[PDB]
Amino acid sequence: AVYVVGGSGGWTFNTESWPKGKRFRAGDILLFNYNPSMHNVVVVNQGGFSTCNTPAGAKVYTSGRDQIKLPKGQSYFICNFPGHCQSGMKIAVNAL
Ligand SMILES: [Cu+2]
Repeated sequence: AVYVVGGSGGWTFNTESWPKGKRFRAGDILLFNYNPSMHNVVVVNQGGFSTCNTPAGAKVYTSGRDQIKLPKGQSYFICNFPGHCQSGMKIAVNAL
């Protein structure tokens, strides 16, 4: 199944809450919509998610319409533009 992160508002600020009440499965797809001149999608670990620090080698997406397939387990995504992560532009999901 495909989920549009943030619904009609897309990938934006103060969105950490979006995952709340959703049940993800391995193989599900997260679709991220945004203006790439102003935002990105970065795949980090739990640590990076918590401190808003991008680990070395983290994958960065910048298409504006990214389709990310979820592996089994935990996945963490942040926007690493200055101050975005700190403003709630991050999500944590668990895929069963
Ligand atoms: Cu951003």
